[PDB]
Amino acid sequence: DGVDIYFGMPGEISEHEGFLRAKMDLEERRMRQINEVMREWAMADNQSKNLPKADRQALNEHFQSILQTLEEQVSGERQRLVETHATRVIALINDQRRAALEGFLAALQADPPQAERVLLALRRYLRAEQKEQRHTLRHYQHVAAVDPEKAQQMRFQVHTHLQVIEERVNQSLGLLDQNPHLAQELRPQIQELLHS
Amino acid sequence: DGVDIYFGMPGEISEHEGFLRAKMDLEERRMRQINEVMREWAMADNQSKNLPKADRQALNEHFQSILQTLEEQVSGERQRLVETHATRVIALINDQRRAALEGFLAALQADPPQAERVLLALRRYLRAEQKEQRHTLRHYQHVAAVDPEKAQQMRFQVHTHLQVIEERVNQSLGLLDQNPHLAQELRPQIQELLH
Repeated sequence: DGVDIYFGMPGEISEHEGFLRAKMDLEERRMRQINEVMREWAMADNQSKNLPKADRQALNEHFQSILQTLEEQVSGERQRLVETHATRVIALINDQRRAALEGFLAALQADPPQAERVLLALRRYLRAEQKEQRHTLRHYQHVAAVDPEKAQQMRFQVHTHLQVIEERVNQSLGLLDQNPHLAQELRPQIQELLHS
Repeated sequence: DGVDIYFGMPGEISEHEGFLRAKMDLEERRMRQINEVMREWAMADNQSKNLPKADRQALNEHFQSILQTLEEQVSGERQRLVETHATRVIALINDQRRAALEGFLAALQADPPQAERVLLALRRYLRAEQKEQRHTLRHYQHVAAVDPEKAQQMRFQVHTHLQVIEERVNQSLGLLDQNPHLAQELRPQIQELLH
């Protein structure tokens, strides 16, 4: 048990599919649990017809109470599943940006800087930043789609976050300006990258 | 254009994937819109560095107002998509159940009722009822996972509906009763089935 948890999911399974599969497993599990309670409650109603009012009310309370507990478990469970997935999603996006940055840095500090290697490492970096931009836009778009009130609250935060991403791209590109010749050479192509 | 709307979505495309495709399109469309506003807002901030405290506030209230509207549009749009999708899902489940019911009935009324055909039809019908049961369960399950206060108001309805389904299934199996010999030879299969 604790050992299976340690090994976690096999690398063959992506975070996304592993998340969906876990999500589906819980959906099916909760559906079963709910149906069992609903049936018990149905059987109880059939039997209870000829019992005192105070007893029928107590019986109703008993099942309503079991469902409420079940509702809270389904909700708490979904929330944990959601936070775990969102945490892993952002973590990987940060890791990819950082790894791409180290690569861009390496290509710029090569004994004799190769325009090709530098251009490719920069492309990778700029694509990592783009992914975070899209992640940021998509999250906000999502909240506005299902919860307008919360969307208005994060508005300024999104605007700022997007500027933070843009300044990083400018700061990272400034690393290329420390080499006028190289910069002038790749300018037209980089412009194409930043434009797309 | 009205023509394209008339033909609607290709039959080969299921309602589920069509829904997801439309939702994804809107997701990307709105993401681009929001980004454009965000860019304009950032640019205004830059060119508003040397302005009077009052003009900066106005400028902010401006883009925030543009976004409030955009949010409202994104919200109403999603609601429309969700509603359209949900109504179609329930209708298709009702239709398929009625179809399977007729299919089951027909196999039972065949000149020489053929066991095998009846079994498959009965299986299809039960599967159809189960799809509605699973749709009821899942809906309640979904509303609980993302809106607890509302799930509580659903309890009785769900309870009542699942009982309605179970009773229907029992009433339908009773159509077999009107065929003792048939119900006899088919007695075992229908039993292993019920589970």
